[PDB]
Amino acid sequence: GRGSEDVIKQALKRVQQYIQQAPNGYRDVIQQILQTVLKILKLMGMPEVEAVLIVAYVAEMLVLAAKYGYIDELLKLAKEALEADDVDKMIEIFLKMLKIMFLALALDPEGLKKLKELKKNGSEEVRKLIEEVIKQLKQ
Amino acid sequence: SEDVIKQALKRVQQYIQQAPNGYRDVIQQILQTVLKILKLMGMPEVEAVLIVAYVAEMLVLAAKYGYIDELLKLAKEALEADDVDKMIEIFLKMLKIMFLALALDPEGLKKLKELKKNGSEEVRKLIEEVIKQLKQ
Repeated sequence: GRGSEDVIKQALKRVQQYIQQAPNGYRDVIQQILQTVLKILKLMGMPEVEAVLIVAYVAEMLVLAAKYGYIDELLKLAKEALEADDVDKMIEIFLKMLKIMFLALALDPEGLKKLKELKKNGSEEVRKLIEEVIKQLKQ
Repeated sequence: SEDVIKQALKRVQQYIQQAPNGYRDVIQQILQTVLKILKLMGMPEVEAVLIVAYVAEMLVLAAKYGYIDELLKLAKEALEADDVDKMIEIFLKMLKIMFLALALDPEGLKKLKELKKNGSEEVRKLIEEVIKQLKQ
């Protein structure tokens, strides 16, 4: 492949395209949200390539889910996740947002198209997981 | 260094080489076929390799708490599932275990607690987006 800068450039260009596709008037606060989230993920000690790819993949799934009307529900859960009581309640709502984004990927005709190939192509994968699950049982 | 694919595959291989030798070859085969599947999903090769290395990191941490047996059975059940919806439900169960291993990790929970106290900056901007959306 290429360098870390090439991955970050391509992914951040993808994110910027997602922000340009939002109604003007939201792009300012959306630009601010991208800045602090990247800052927060940087203070996590997480490598910048991992954080940028997480941001880019979530942003792509936020755009797809917004096209099917789920942006209102996702923003509501994002508020509850950050205002929750403890850490364990945050992840619970985090996994709830991830579910809606994943099901919106299944509602997308092209996303369901590729999600079915992910299911079929896994045929060679089940046997190997079965093969070593059997080996782990003997251990 | 200039090639993150070289860096990621070096990280992935060191996980496989340190695994019990009885599973070495079967893990290598799983690695090659998973990379074949991700490329078929329209994912760039540089991102597919990176996406295989970061998940392998979480698999190593979750295996330290005895969760590798559950994750493999969930992976088998998700692939042999009936519909796409059920496969997504089982995949979310795998993600629940991933987040649980991060919370059980000492440094992971420390940084996870940093979010419950650094989220305040992110709420005020998304509430601004919420208020602007409730207008329309």
